[PDB]
Amino acid sequence: NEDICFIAGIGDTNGYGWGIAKELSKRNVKIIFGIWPPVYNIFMKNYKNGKFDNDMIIDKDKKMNILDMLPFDASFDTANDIDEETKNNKRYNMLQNYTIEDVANLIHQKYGKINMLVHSLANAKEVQKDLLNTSRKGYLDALSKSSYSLISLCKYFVNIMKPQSSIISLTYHASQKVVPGYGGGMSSAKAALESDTRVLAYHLGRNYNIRINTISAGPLKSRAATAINTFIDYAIEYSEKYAPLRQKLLSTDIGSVASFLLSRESRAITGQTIYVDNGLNIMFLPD
Amino acid sequence: NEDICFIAGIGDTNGYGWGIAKELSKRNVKIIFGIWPPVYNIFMKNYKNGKFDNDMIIDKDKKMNILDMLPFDASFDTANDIDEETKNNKRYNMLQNYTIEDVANLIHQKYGKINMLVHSLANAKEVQKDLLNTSRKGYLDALSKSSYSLISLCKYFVNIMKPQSSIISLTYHASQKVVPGYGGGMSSAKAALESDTRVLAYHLGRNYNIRINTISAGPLKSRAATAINTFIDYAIEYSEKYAPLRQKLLSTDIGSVASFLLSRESRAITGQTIYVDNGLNIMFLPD
Amino acid sequence: NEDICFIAGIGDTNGYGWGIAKELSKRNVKIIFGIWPPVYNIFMKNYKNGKFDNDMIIDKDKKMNILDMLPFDASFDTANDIDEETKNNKRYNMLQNYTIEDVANLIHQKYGKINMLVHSLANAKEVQKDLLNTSRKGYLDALSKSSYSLISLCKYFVNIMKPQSSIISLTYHASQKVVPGYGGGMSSAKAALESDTRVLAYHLGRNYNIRINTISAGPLKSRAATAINTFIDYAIEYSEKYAPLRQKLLSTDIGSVASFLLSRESRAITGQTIYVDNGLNIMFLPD
Amino acid sequence: NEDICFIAGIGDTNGYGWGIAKELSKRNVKIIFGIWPPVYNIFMKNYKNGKFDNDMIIDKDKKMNILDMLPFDASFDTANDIDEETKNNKRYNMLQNYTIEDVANLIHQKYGKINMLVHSLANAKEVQKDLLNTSRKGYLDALSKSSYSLISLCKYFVNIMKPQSSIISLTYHASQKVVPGYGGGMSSAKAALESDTRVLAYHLGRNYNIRINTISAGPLKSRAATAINTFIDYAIEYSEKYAPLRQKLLSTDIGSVASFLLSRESRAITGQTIYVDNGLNIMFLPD
Ligand SMILES: NC(=O)c1ccc[n+]([C@@H]2O[C@H](COP(=O)([O-])OP(=O)(O)OC[C@H]3O[C@@H](n4cnc5c(N)ncnc54)[C@H](O)[C@@H]3O)[C@@H](O)[C@H]2O)c1
Ligand SMILES: NC(=O)c1ccc[n+]([C@@H]2O[C@H](COP(=O)([O-])OP(=O)(O)OC[C@H]3O[C@@H](n4cnc5c(N)ncnc54)[C@H](O)[C@@H]3O)[C@@H](O)[C@H]2O)c1
Ligand SMILES: NC(=O)c1ccc[n+]([C@@H]2O[C@H](COP(=O)([O-])OP(=O)(O)OC[C@H]3O[C@@H](n4cnc5c(N)ncnc54)[C@H](O)[C@@H]3O)[C@@H](O)[C@H]2O)c1
Ligand SMILES: NC(=O)c1ccc[n+]([C@@H]2O[C@H](COP(=O)([O-])OP(=O)(O)OC[C@H]3O[C@@H](n4cnc5c(N)ncnc54)[C@H](O)[C@@H]3O)[C@@H](O)[C@H]2O)c1
Ligand SMILES: O=Cc1ccc(Oc2ccccc2)c(O)c1
Ligand SMILES: O=Cc1ccc(Oc2ccccc2)c(O)c1
Ligand SMILES: O=Cc1ccc(Oc2ccccc2)c(O)c1
Ligand SMILES: O=Cc1ccc(Oc2ccccc2)c(O)c1
Repeated sequence: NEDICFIAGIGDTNGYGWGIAKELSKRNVKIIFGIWPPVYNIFMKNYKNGKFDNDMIIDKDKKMNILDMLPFDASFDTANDIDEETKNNKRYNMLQNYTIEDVANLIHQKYGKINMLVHSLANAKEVQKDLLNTSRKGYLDALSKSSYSLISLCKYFVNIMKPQSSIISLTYHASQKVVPGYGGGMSSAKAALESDTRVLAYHLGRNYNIRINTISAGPLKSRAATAINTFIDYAIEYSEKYAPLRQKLLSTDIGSVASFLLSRESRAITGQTIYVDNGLNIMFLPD
Repeated sequence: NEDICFIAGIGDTNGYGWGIAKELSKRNVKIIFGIWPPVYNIFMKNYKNGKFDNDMIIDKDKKMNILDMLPFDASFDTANDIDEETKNNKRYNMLQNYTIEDVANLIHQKYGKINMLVHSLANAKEVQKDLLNTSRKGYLDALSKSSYSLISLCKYFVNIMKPQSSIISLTYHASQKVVPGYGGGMSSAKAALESDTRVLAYHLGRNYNIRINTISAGPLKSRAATAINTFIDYAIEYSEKYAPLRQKLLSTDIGSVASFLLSRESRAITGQTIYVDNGLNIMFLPD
Repeated sequence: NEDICFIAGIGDTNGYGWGIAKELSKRNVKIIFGIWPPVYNIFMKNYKNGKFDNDMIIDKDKKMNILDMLPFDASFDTANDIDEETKNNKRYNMLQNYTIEDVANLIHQKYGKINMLVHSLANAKEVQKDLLNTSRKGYLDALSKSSYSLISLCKYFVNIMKPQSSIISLTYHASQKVVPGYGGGMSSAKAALESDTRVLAYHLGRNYNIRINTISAGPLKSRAATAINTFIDYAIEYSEKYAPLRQKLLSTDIGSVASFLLSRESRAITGQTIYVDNGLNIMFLPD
Repeated sequence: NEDICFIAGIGDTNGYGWGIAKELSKRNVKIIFGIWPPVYNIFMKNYKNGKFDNDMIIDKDKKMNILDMLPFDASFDTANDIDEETKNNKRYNMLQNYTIEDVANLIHQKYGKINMLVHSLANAKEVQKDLLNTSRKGYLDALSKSSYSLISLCKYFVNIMKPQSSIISLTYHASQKVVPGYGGGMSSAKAALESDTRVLAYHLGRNYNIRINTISAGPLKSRAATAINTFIDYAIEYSEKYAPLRQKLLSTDIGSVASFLLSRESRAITGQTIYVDNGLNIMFLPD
């Protein structure tokens, strides 16, 4: 009924960004994707070649309602931030207005004010290297894209939101307890994301009456998951064997939580980490 | 269709039990009230004389679908647990089948298996007495009636519940952080309840595919809350000034979260303490 | 000079009570044993016949400074709490002043005020029964003897303790995370104990300038531990393979931390759960 | 007895680095300071002009034993990392071998292997700006100097340590609960430090048998504390009024904890956050 959500960080339909997009369509929210420049063109190709038709079907006679699809790179806050190499690059040269600020500006100009923000991107150049052999550049690159991205997104997008808006992002338990293969300081990144959620909760709550929470999802065989080193195959088999609920976790599991988290229905919740993981986090010794 | 919920711990319309009842009605769920015999007769007259008429009111013209209302005492697991005095006591003499087991059976015989369970009750003889000054009897009292009852409610009610059912209870932050005024061992009962929710999610999740969670509610001006001597006004005045969301917290705010948690929509959440308190728990220092 | 410590919960030399006793001796602290009457006479013979001779041995030639050894039952707060059967029971008939209050007074009359208190005891009638299958009696039993005793030990022992004294107890991670095998409501008692340590730090810190903390010990092969049916071998084999510190965890490892926490050296620590388990709690997935 | 500790991040004697250095001298550990380049020369001047004589006195006839005092900038891992501006700068031109790697190399060459590491530096260019108006550069600068510094320090210094060595760093509660004035992403930085401690604990434990923990200190009117915006004056008055223990927290309070944390006496502790804050963290509602 004139609800519009922006989802940062889709590349295909095997991630949580898709799951979140499915479920929100059930509540008749219009969807706008933010797609990372280097995969935008291919994503666009697949969409037009119908690769995703099936994944867009919902309930009885309802389709997913994609208002727009835009290039978006969470590396850059303004135009002033893009370096000579990136600008010059084959992926980027063909596109424009993909910075955090340019995307707020562009959405707002095309469609007016929105009321739903989702952060659903992570990126860590050295993810495959354990924390101890992670370099300074790789650590900060991880923090920049995976965590600072959240603050920037909030900082530009509050302007174009209505009061009583909601914002989520996705996190992982590795921030609280040691996950051996989750390297490159994605642990570190997730650590800070959760803490920033509490801090943003305070500022966004008192100064605009906008809520923010994060969802701590169990494992899901996504594009990004397979970039780690298998690891994600072990995480899935372990989860389905030792979690208090022995069923397959689905992107739409997280999706529905996000939708309730994004609705008036959770008015009294903010600054929280909510686990959507079939209860895995509560276990100590595997039985 | 056929979503029946048993709510244990209703005494009036000023409580969280009522907020839950209301919000659950909006979803077209059938409700069954479980009412402590010390207040059961006075609840019935009040109701029959339509004194809750204005509080049964939902949305535009819609009323509350209360299926049945049953005397219920969370102290007694089965008919044999009942001591001679209580069976003979003025307010118990006239009443039948009010133990945890008889209530479970009666619900089954009368209505068949259900799919939702709310634990919404607490008791402590020595609530006015700070923990150090609490006698062994008072402690155990508080533990028995506020913490053990949930365990039992589970034991007897899994029998009459469908797989994929959901169970919630209510807790208070004092379990995690020091709150002067919350005595009797209540903080002890709360800690117990929150840890017991984890262990039960393991059992119920693996053994029956049933979910259990708890809601750490913020302050509400209920009958029970004024029994603390007032502590509650202070705690409300405090939440309304320092929380991120500076807005009155309503029984229905908790209600609608209970609705979510109790529905399929929370499929992948189990064993959790969900905070519904406008974010106060995340604060450290005031301003 | 004049550092006297009362240790509640000693039955043999295979326990944490003994590790604490040993390490405290190295600091030249005077020890007073509090021994459950069901094992008091058998402890005395064993001791007198010098069967603990090799376990009383510290460093190069130094022995254990055991000042006195007293029958003690954490079930009874005062002489009036004692039921006729127990007073008449074979193992209690011969013994005097073994309640929490008489023990406090006797210690004071015999030795004056002390400055250190160890709570090192636990009990649960139904430990073999998983939580869901625990009867109301067993639950309350476990809560009474493992959680309430600490509260009381405080109530009666603050009277005979100097300002700047310190009090510790022992807990187990199962309060925070699900550990199958830990039944009887023990996990409930542990959660209770950890929250009760916070509330008591408030009271004791403001009102008497006395410190209280708890140690979440890792697995140890003690008398009590084999009573769980074995659960303990599994848990040791597990800790030794997956913990960060792959090295046997010894009663004295906990002992020396108890020493630290009990000394002035921990002046600014109160209300905390300190983990001493080679770091196992921080793990999520095995390898 | 041939124990050597390295303390990164002293500038004067009002910080925790001094407190840690005092206490470790009581146990006859030789001390080596790491001093940030821009204050090295002045620090050195004061030392020689005797400004610190009084602050170096310990117990009866013992002085603080400062083995060496070296320039150290946690911004730079190797020689290859220092830029043309810094190299050219007035502070830096007069000094040499101040990178994390060069300091390990230099200590090791002069004095052989050490067994004690302390991390005791924080730095946030935008600390005075709340999280939401913190820029990308300021956020990452905070993370680089305050958190990544820990990993690098461990990464170079393991080489020059003995097995069974210990490492600490200092953190603040703001990582767990909202502290309004603690801006520029020092919250974020502290968040990640605590999470990295658990992760390093795992690698350093399994691969070298070296422990690591962090201490969460209450407020102390230090040089750096006064750089924030007062804020530290409020934090101190609040602490001494509402903490369970109403006494002044001293750098030597933290010091003694560090010393026990750094000794064989805590062999079974790793990967932990330990609160040294007079119990402040346990409170919810101020009484
Ligand atoms: N997949 C899991 O198993 C799992 C478990 C817990 C948490 N999470 C979290 O959920 C989020 C989504 O994960 P996913 O599995 O859906 O991965 P995904 O690959 O499906 O989605 C992440 C997307 O973010 C985009 N992206 C990367 N860098 C970017 C940048 N600099 N600017 C803009 N966009 C960028 C990529 O195009 C990628 O498609 C992640 O942040 C992850 O931390 C995932
Ligand atoms: N009031 C708050 O601010 C607050 C904050 C956090 C959590 N909670 C939780 O909410 C729950 C309900 O509290 P409330 O504030 O709505 O007060 P309430 O009076 O509505 O709830 C207590 C109700 O439980 C019933 N009851 C008491 N003992 C019983 C027994 N032995 N058997 C059956 N029923 C019994 C009484 O009829 C009473 O109506 C409590 O469990 C409390 O832990 C309340
Ligand atoms: N064993 C472990 O692996 C482990 C792990 C974490 C915590 N702990 C804690 O350590 C404590 C001691 O356990 P343990 O493993 O040394 O076994 P233990 O047998 O040494 O300790 C129990 C002792 O308490 C005494 N006791 C029992 N009931 C008593 C009562 N009513 N009054 C007075 N004394 C009584 C018994 O004499 C017995 O010796 C327990 O409280 C437990 O919670 C143990
Ligand atoms: N002071 C408090 O109230 C307080 C409370 C909790 C935690 N802490 C933590 O304790 C630590 C010490 O704090 P403090 O109050 O002693 O401050 P301090 O100023 O006494 O010590 C910090 C020192 O680190 C040095 N430093 C800064 N940037 C550096 C760099 N890039 N490379 C090398 N050295 C650098 C500075 O010279 C400074 O003297 C801090 O990390 C802080 O996060 C402090
Ligand atoms: O299930 C575990 C898991 C899988 C993928 C994740 O996202 C990443 C994005 C980029 C690099 C690394 C991970 C993640 O956060 C957790
Ligand atoms: O706002 C705090 C608060 C108020 C009332 C509560 O219910 C109780 C019912 C009986 C005894 C004690 C508490 C409670 O749990 C928390
Ligand atoms: O290693 C785990 C463990 C083993 C023994 C324990 O002591 C108990 C004493 C009596 C009843 C239950 C437990 C305990 O607390 C934890
Ligand atoms: O007591 C609070 C407090 C004071 C100072 C701190 O260190 C800082 C170092 C550099 C910039 C900002 C803070 C800190 O971490 C916490």
